[PDB]
Amino acid sequence: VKDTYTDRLDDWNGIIAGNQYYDSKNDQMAKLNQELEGKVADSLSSISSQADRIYLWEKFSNYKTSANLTATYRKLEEMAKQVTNPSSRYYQDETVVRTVRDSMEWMHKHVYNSEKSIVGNWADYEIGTPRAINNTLSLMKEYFSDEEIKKYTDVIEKFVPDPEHFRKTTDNPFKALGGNLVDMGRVKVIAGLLRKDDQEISSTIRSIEQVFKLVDQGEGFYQDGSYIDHTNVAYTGAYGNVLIDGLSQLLPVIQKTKNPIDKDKMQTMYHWIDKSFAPLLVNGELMDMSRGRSISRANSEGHVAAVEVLRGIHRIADMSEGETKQRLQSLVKTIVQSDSYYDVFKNLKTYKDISLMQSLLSDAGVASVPRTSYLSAFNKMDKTAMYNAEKGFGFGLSLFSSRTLNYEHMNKENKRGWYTSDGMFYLYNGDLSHYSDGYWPTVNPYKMPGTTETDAKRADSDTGKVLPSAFVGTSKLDDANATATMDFTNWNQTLTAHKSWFMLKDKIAFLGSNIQNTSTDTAATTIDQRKLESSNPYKVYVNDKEASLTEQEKDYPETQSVFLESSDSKKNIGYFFFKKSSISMSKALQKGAWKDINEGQSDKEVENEFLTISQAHKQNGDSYGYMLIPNVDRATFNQMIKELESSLIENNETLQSVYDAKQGVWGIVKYDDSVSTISNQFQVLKRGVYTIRKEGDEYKIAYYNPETQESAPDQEVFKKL
Repeated sequence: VKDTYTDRLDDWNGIIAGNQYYDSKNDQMAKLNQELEGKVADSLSSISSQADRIYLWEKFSNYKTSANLTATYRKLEEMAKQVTNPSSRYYQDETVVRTVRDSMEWMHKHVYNSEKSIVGNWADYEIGTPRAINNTLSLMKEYFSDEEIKKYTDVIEKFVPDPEHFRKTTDNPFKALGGNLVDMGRVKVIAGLLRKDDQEISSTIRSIEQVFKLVDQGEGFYQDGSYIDHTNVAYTGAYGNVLIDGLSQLLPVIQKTKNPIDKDKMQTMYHWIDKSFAPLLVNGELMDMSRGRSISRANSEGHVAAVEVLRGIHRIADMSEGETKQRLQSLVKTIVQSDSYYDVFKNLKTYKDISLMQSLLSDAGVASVPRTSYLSAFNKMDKTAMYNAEKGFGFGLSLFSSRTLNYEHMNKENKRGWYTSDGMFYLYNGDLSHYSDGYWPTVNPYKMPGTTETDAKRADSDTGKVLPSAFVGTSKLDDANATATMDFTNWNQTLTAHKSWFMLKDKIAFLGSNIQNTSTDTAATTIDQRKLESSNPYKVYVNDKEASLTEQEKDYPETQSVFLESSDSKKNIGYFFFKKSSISMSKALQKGAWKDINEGQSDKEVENEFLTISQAHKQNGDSYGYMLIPNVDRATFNQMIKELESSLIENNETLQSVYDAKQGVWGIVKYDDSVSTISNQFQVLKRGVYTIRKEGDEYKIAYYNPETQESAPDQEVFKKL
């Protein structure tokens, strides 16, 4: 029956497929059509028929495996997309129309109905499969009766009756928030339209509106830009993606129902984009420290994941107007144009998304100016993101605390993420491919860059933990300078370190003190583990003399510096040791498979070459201290290290500080309330984290107490001499 419900479903069809916008002469659209043609062809050539089978497809045959339900129904959705595309060879095809109709009947009566209970993963029963059923019926609504559409969606109402909770039919239901709550909208708003049910529609939209509230605690978006999901995990870059991606699809539909959402409510979306999402996007890549277990998915490396966010932003731009529209258009445009590695179109999966992106990129009225420098201290999820526009590098610092989980191993994904928040750092430079092309299955998980660890073996079956200490956090002065610390204890309470970081515009100092080990395992800090490009080799220098690295580790006692020199200065990396230090280095081919870190991924062997730099800590009370200096040439690095000769102020069990004399900026971490006199110029008075600038006779002060999560009046913490 044609009415306002099907008008809304027409709009939905325009969003999830966009056949109305298809143009055979548009090369990018023709590529997506060909992909869908091939998928439908494969499905049709593969499908079982004859004598009411045991499965529809063999590759998805075991219905105790819940992923097989969703993958099966997603194949029917693909058929529904093509049967309604005038340019498809399957347009109005009699076999395809009957295949979809009769495939829905077979699954309904044999596999997935109201009489069933969840077996395997609840998310397939309540999200993945219902989304696929909804979209199939919406696209093919002119081939089904209203009674059939009700019949085929009754199962969705059995598993998901309550728009405020998931797992309703289990013995442990949970409250829907965040990305999962947006998915509640894609399930129940669309099912509600298909079944012409006003109460489902209105109740679901009301439930979704809690997504616009910033939170002080628990799951959701925070004022400082952090996003928490799964109780206590930093998650902007996977669950936050689902939130923005899904919500931006639903909103044009919701706003034309009888229950639209107040514009005042939706204003929070622009906060998310500017405060939460944008800082995590560097040269088209979404920072892995925000993506939880999704790093272990071969098809979702960081440039691919970023497109989920970017397509969400671009849809929000399209529903906005004036200066808000223009500025969001400009954000997407500059990010896409900065990405020389990944083709954004490879993850634009509907015709309207392709069309929107094309219009944006060719519209000379939309500005595309390189993004400026920024530094975001996401203290409410224990991450920090930094970007220098002058020199062209990003830096991410991945921590955890008593408030957050270190890593997520769940659903057999991310089995070796053990050390990815133990003070792991990321450097984003002119190698845009660095954390892609199989980084995650080939990196040595025992040597995550920045981390201080023993060499004890770890079990894949382990799960994450919180840190004993609350003394973890970042004090930000401005968009170029900040200081961080982490009162680190390792997973089995055999090793400690006071680890601190001094972000000083164009360089980052790494200081560690109080390094102790009560195990018989050996302790070391990984200075770096950098994935190489065979097309762009590094020439390595130690103390400014060329070194030949091998697979076998070589020791370099009395090292003042290491320099990794590329043909491209924007890939150069220097390490300056404040005090001569004993390090070791190697260059080696490392092999692995995605299946090693995620059971559901391919067992195909992958390999990459890595350069590893490490510093052993054989004695209690040990220390490290060095400056990472990216994106300068060798002569400039050599000059800078002379400038920085006396930049280390202190690195002991109670006080760590570095001074940048060129800027007039100090970073300081105090572990106690003693009076600390600094550079014969001022005193700092309280346990906590500081970044201070001198401008003539005045001081600008940024103090943070990580444990109480508060700053403090200047006079409590600072005294001029």
